[PDB]
Amino acid sequence: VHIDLSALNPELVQAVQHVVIGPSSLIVHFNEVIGRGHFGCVYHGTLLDNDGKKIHCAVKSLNRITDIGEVSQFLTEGIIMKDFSHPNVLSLLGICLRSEGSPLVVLPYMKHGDLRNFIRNETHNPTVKDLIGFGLQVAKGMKFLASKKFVHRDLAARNCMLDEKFTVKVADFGLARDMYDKEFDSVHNKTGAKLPVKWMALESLQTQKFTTKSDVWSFGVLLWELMTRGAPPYPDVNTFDITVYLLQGRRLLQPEYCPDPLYEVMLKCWHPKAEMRPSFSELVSRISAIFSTFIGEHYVHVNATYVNVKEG
Ligand SMILES: Nc1ncnc2c1ncn2[C@@H]1O[C@H](COP(=O)(O)OP(=O)(O)OP(=O)(O)O)[C@@H](O)[C@H]1O
Ligand SMILES: [Cl-]
Ligand SMILES: [Mg+2]
Repeated sequence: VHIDLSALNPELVQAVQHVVIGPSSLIVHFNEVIGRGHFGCVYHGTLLDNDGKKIHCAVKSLNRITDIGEVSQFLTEGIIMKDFSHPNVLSLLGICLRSEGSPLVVLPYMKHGDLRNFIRNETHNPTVKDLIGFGLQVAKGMKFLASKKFVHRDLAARNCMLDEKFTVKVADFGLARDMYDKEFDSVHNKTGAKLPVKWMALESLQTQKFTTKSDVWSFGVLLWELMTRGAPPYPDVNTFDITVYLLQGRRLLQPEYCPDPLYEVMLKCWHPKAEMRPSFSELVSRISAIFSTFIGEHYVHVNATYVNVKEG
């Protein structure tokens, strides 16, 4: 990937200067891979603060941003994202604008990793309260993004991170855009198996457009992930034909430990009409009420070999 930085709009280059982190401020430990996902690779990094204090960070390469036009748009979004501050939204510390690679985002290192692994771990023992509480934190972070008219596009439990205080931080907002654009219009992905279709709203699968209302659908799937302690949604449905599955009149089953009013909320998030789905503001209100009724005595028991659903 070669990016001709002299081909960027001068006013943009000036406008994003305060977001850009230079090589003398950042070491990316490329031999210390954290992992790879849908649209990038994450590495350990070391950032210097204003006082020259050493800061542990995570650095993500955005590998599907490969062309000047895509870099340009990303920079505009970087300026917007840098200004976000909310306890349930992962900070953007800055960006690396490279001439010989895809651009990087510099993120605070999240001590306790992602929410999906945190709940899946068999040595952890979450209660219904704990799981709903995590969902409330995610709803709050999404309520903030929605207030900024900022579409996530890749919301899922894997993209909610936990910091040293166990505060949930919604992560990877906006960054899936170019990967989606390319994979929707690729002769190598006509099946759609390269995309996270299990979290996508019906209308997003059909139209390739993403909105805050489509994030609400993803949030419903995220709640299902929470209440099953990280089960994979819809096993053996990983293609655009999830649309066929959905249109037969189907939704994810109620997890055994999912309270009835929370399952009602999930069904609202998957309303066929996007405009009839609750806002994140409404979701925070409703989930705060359901959360308040629990006292942390109902341990959620799951097993690796199957998903336990409501039966009695
Ligand atoms: N700020 C961070 N601190 C620590 N680990 C991180 C951070 N950001 C991402 N990771 C981890 O790096 C790995 C890869 O992240 P990446 O975001 O590319 O994939 P993902 O989150 O699994 O899926 P997606 O591509 O849908 O985001 C994951 O293990 C992820 O939890
Ligand atoms: Cl409980
Ligand atoms: Mg991610």
